[PDB]
Amino acid sequence: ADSDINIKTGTKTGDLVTYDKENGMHKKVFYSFIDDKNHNKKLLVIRTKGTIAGQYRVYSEKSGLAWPSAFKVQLQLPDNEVAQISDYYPRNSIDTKVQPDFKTILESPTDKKVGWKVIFNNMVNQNWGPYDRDSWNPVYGNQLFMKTRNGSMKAADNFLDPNKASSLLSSGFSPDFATVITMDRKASKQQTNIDVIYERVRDDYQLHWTSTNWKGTNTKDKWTDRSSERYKIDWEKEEMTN
Amino acid sequence: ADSDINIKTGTKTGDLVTYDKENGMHKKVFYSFIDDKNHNKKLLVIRTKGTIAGQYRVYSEKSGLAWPSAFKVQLQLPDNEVAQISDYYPRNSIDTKVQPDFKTILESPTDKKVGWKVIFNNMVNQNWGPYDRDSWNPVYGNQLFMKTRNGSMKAADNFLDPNKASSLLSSGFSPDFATVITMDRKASKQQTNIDVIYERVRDDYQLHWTSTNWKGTNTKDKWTDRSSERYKIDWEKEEMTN
Amino acid sequence: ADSDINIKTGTKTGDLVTYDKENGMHKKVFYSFIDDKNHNKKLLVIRTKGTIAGQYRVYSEKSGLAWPSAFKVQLQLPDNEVAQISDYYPRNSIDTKVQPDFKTILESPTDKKVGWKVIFNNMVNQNWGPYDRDSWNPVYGNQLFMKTRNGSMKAADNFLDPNKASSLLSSGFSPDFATVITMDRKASKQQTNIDVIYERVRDDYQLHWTSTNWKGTNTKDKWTDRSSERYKIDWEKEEMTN
Amino acid sequence: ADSDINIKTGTKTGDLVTYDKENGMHKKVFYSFIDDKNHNKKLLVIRTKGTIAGQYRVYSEKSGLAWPSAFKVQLQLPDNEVAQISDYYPRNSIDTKVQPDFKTILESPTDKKVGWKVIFNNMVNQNWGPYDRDSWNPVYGNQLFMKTRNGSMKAADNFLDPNKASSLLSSGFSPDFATVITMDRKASKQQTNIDVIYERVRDDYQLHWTSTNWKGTNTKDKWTDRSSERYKIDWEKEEMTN
Amino acid sequence: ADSDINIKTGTKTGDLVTYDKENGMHKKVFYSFIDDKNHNKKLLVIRTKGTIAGQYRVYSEKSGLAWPSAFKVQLQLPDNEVAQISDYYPRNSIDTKVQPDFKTILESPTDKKVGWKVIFNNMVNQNWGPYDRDSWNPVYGNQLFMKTRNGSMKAADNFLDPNKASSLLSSGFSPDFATVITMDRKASKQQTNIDVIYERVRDDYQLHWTSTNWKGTNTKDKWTDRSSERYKIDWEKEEMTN
Amino acid sequence: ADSDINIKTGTKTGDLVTYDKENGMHKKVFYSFIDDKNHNKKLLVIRTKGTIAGQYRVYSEKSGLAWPSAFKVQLQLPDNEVAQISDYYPRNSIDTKVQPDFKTILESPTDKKVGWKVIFNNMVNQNWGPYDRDSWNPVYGNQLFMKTRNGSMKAADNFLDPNKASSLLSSGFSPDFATVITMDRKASKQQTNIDVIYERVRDDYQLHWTSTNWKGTNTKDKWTDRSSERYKIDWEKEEMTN
Amino acid sequence: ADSDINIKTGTKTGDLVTYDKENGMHKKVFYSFIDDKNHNKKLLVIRTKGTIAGQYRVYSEKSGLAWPSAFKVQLQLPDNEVAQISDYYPRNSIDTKVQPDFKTILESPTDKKVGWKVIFNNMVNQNWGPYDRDSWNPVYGNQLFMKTRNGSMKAADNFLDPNKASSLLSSGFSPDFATVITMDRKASKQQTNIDVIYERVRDDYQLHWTSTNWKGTNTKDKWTDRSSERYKIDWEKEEMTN
Repeated sequence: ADSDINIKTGTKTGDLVTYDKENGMHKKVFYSFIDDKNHNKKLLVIRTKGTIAGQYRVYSEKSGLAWPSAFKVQLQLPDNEVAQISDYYPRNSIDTKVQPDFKTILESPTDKKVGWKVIFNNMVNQNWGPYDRDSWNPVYGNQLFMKTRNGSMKAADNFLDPNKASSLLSSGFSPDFATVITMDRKASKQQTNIDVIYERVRDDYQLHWTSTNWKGTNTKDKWTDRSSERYKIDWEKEEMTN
Repeated sequence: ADSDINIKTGTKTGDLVTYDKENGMHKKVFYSFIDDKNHNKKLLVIRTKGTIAGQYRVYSEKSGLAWPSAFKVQLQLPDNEVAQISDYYPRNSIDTKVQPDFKTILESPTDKKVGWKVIFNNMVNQNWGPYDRDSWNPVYGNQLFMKTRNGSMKAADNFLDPNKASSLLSSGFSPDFATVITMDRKASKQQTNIDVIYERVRDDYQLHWTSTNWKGTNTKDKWTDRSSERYKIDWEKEEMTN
Repeated sequence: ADSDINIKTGTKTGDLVTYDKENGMHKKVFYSFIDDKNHNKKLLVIRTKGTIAGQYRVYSEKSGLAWPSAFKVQLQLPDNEVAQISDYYPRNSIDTKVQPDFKTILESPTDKKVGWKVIFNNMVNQNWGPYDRDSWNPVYGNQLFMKTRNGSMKAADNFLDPNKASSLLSSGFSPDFATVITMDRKASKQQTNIDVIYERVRDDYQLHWTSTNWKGTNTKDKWTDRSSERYKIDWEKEEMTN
Repeated sequence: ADSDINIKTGTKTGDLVTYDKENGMHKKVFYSFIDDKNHNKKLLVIRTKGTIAGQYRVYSEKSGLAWPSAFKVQLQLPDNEVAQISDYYPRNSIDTKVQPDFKTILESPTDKKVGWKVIFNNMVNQNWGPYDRDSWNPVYGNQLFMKTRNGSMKAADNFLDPNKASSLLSSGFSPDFATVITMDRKASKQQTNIDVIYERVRDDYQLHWTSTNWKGTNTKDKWTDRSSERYKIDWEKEEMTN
Repeated sequence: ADSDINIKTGTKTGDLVTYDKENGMHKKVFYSFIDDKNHNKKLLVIRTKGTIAGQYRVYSEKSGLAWPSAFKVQLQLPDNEVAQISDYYPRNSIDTKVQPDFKTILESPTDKKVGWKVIFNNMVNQNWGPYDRDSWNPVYGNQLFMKTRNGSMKAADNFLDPNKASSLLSSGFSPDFATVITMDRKASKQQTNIDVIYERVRDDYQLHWTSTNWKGTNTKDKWTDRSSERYKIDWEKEEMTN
Repeated sequence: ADSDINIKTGTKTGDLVTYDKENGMHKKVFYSFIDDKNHNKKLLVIRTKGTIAGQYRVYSEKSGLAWPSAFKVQLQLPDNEVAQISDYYPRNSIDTKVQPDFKTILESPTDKKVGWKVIFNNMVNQNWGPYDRDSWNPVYGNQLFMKTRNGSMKAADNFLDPNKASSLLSSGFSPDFATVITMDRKASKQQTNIDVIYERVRDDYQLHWTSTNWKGTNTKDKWTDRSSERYKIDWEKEEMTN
Repeated sequence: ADSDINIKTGTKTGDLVTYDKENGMHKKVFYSFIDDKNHNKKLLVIRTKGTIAGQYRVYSEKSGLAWPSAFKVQLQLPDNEVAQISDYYPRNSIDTKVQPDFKTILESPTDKKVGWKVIFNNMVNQNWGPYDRDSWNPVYGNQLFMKTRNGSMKAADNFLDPNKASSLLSSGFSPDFATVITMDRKASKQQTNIDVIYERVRDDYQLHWTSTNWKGTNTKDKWTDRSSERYKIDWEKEEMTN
């Protein structure tokens, strides 16, 4: 810190939004242009705010339930242009020594690519061992959504209550993430292009009655809504658009 | 966070009231603006403050118990208007790892409807287990309001006192929630419209005696005092008026 | 919250006193007017402060023991006037997971009625057991005020000292509560009445010695020294009178 | 609170001193005013900071052992005067769930009389449990001041070291409390009087020897070296005068 | 603590980026100055955010597994220049008594070089023993990467899930460390140089089946992506441009 | 807590040192003055920081070990003067029940005398029990300064490590304590005098080889190295000097 | 704090560096002169910053292992000069009852000698037991760098890896301490010298071999490569030249 190293104190906005219907995945960005001209480059923080609904839906009617395996959100840009990607508040941090049920990873961010993976880490239901996005339990398969042990009603009805499950699976997950874009200032022309994906890595989960002690089977990333969204970031005017 | 990105740091109010005599629900909102020449557009903030009384009463002479299963508030709007919905604090925070008695949810918010279900999760009754909203037991059924085990007086007098139960069941739960909606600044037209379907998802607790041990039963959604009170937002005047 | 919403801005005073000799009812209403032109209303913060004396005493000698069952403050208001009860702290907060002795509840309120009940939710006597008011331990009835199990003097001189008991019951409880009232500013007539009833639920306790191993009973709600009061709110004069 | 009610804000000194020889206790007060056009009335603060030397002394040579049972500070005023006691900190607060060894209560304060008794709730001697002023060990009586169990010298020397005992007993307790008194400013007459009490309610613990296994005996509140000191505060001149 | 020393408290930016396609590690620095007539000289802060992808990737197809072991970002300057390294953070600090997975260290810093090592103190796999970077389980070898202690598919498929491992093994680790230098002001000559050797000392892990239980083998420092980068800090013009 | 009482808030320096060569006594005082147009009298602060050598040393070799039984500090003034002693930050605060090695005390401060007792409440030797200023371990005497169970060399060398023992013991202790003097401003006379004592109440601890294990004996308070310094304070010119 | 004494908190710069080759000690100082005429004298505070390398180096091939036994950095001035030593942030604080590995005590100080010894009070090797600077075991001797309880490779190769040992041993320790000096203002002559004697108390750890369990030995303070330094503190010009 500044005091820790004897440093004394060295050290215009807008709120875009959109939404996808067939997929069902909300979107938003909040940008800032504090206009201190004394800084080298224009700084822009892309708050990935939105709502990727849980889509915790029983599509198959045996009965299959589609659930969110990954709210992967990532910013990618073409090669020809001149800008670069610099920073991101959500960072893979040294896991010191709790096991949170969703692990906010950041894909290995190669220059011009920063991608978070809001993964479904080990989650506890009905007071037993937990299970993650790739939860595959030799007895209950993906043991995400078994309402009880000894159910008696219809299989399609006999799904873990969306209320009892982790609140992200039922409603969805709102990303609280940020990353930034930078380059030298004095270049003649400034513009980039982005490719957002809000990949709700959909995960088909066929729940079926096999015999006596219930059993689960799951298929990883069986579907997906790589709802590839493109934003149009207008850096000169200090506005962000699509 | 803000320091983690090494940024220097840089990125009119009123009130309302109304009550329902039949259903007994108090409703309020509060707003605030800034005249920020740097910010893009106008922002209005909706606080859901109010009092959805539990009406924890023995209406029917087991007892039928009109208790609030899940107060729910939804700020829903017609499609035709040009508005859009942005932020919904509180969000479903990553279930991080505590079992709160009312686990608030942000039901899967489409771009147009965002609605919490501040549901009734576990409640400890007379030094025993969780007993969530849909708490339902083979023998004792739901277990919200079991005054005691070995009662001896009239059953109508044998219902858990509101004082000992969760303080929300007795006297309701004041919603402490908020959200905001957005739109471009340079649009000619302004008008919007709200729904605010205040809900009190009533539910029943029937303690029926077997002659060997008490039981319970739950008639979920036996009523719903969903006193839908659509609100009116007066945006240009920088006022909110019902 | 406000940062989670990304906004940086959060979205004339006095005092009074009065006493009652018969029942010792002190009242204090330190108040505030914000002289804010950005606000379209007036606030009257009601510091619910006073001396609701414990009156822990052996009123009659066996010897009956009067003590505070439930301190309450009900800021009741006449209906004809146009005022309305907007907000209030404390609130019935979501139970989370501690069992405090005095459970500050907010009785089922309405536009006109807001009632706290500062109920007695337990105490430990001689380092054994959480004994509350609604606690009826037929072996000891309400276990509030027994100094020791094996007394040997006159019964009247064997009741729990005002010191060892929970300091609230005997020395008295001081309320720390508030509730706000609001109404539109453009009202033609500026005046509304009020009726705040300070009410302590004194509880009879005919503590008597039963000759085998001490056994008590607790007759609830014998005496209730309900004390009213009025404050005239002169909004036109920007003051509150009486 | 204030923010919880959705509001931002809205709401000349002296250092007296005095002491007494025979009783041996130190005394002092502090105050402060304000000048607000917005506020109505006038406020004042009285802090009872001082030093009441516990007199942990072997008064008689068994050897009679004087010690401070009940430190107290109590402010009382004549009736005919027009003033009233408004506020006071600390307050008898709600027990939650620790047993502090020197408890502080606020005896039932009439509008005129307010008093604390900073009670000796316990102390641990050689790590064998808690014992208050009204401690009565059936074998060690009030077992505040036994140095050990197996002494061998003159009994006048086998008394607890002030060092090991609670730091208040050895050298007294300094009150850190305060009260408040208020009145309307537009009064023709502006005078009152006070009666402080620094009643170091001592307690004879004449500690003898019973010749089988040391046995302790106490006589509660034998004397009181209650200075009963009477103060007079120079209210009118915006000062306090000795 | 300035208060502990008894004294009342008392006492231009930019950014860059560059990427390597073969090795693939992002780089970054951020600086600050004050025009302080109280400080004798200027200061720099060299933040080393960057990003070093882990390359937790199967190199040999048994099947080899390249992965990052220690991100030893170090900074060093030519001897001839008048520069000398003054301060740095983090500092090797006293370890009280937690074993954080990555034990960041500052290599023995001579006055010319200050080099941090981001080693893996220990990582936890499938809820059993911890496993350091230079961990060597004589049977399970290094233990950073084992999808299961009992697998059945192709060996290349049976390597630890990158998501399950520490979020720094799979997606790499971006250091948050910094250091500074401080040169006299009166000097006639004002330039220096730097060499920053970003490091990814990629270590191998091999699970070679022994026919009785899985057995692991590792080759310390089998490679290194010593990007061996070389920066050119433009000290003179109150920038860091290159 | 003035905020707890509903009010907003509870609304020339130097230094000296002089050394005692024989006793190794380092002594300091710090002061602060303010010209407040609101306070009634004058203010000053006396902070006895100083520093007291340990004197862990074999002055004579059982073997004598003159360790600091009691760092003590006590300002004292002549009787005739008009001054009085009022305030002091360190206090015999309620031991809110946890056994510090040095429990600092404030000896019963008369109006004239305020005296602290920085005493040895305990410390641990080779991972065993606590032992205080009067640690009278009938086995090891003062169990403070005893090396080990079975030292075999010349026991003039077998003495507890001055490093392992509590750091206050060998390397000395520095008081961090303060007190204050108060008087009216209207008096014609402006004088005061002091009588400091820094009695590092020395001790003697001497192990004793009785038969097989070790036995100890300590001649408490054998030397009181009373560095009885007679400080002088020049109040009128707002300076302390002597 | 100041509030407890009832007070409203009424209480040119530069930097250096240098280094040595053979022993490898990096030394410097940060200082601040407050430009306030208010303080009686000139304020100068010395921070002992720098890195005294570990020299955790196997010089001889057991293995003679010279390690930092204590970074006993001192500070002393010529007697003839007139200045005095007063204050220092890191004290031998009351060890206020956890035992850390390094304890940075402050030697018994004087008006001329004030020196810490950052000793190796403890450390944990491979999770079997504690081991200190005086770590000696009749078998394992010291246990700073016993890599294992058994190794099959060459002893010069068999010695704890620097990474696993406490980060201070391998790389080195950087003092973060400070110290103060004092002298009156009115003095005619205005200069003084200083003798900063940095230090690295080297110490040897050797692992002897008994052929059943390895043995260890330690040679105390074989080297004390006590580098020296005599800062030329130019107080008047407000610079610590060198």
